[PDB]
Amino acid sequence: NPGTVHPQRSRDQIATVWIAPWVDSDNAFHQPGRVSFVVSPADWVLPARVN
Amino acid sequence: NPGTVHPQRSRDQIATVWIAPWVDSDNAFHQPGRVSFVVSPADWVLPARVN
Repeated sequence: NPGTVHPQRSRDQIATVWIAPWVDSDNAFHQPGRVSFVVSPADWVLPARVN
Repeated sequence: NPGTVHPQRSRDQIATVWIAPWVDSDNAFHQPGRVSFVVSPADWVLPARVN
């Protein structure tokens, strides 16, 4: 019979950057916060071994 | 956790100038008075220490 593999999807890798307090153009103070973005998304990991 | 700061707004700085008695174009005597203006307005004082 032809073989079987298990599709494996890799986890997303995330990155979080802390932001320091800041004032915008409308003079509202922004206390320190953080924003997260995904650097490398999830994908199928083709099989090391078919059988 | 990300830190917390207290927004601090500085006080306005004012300036008062005494005016001496004077007569205008319509011949009305103006006894000595004073007028106040703001030289530096209030603003957010960004933090010396975030933590």
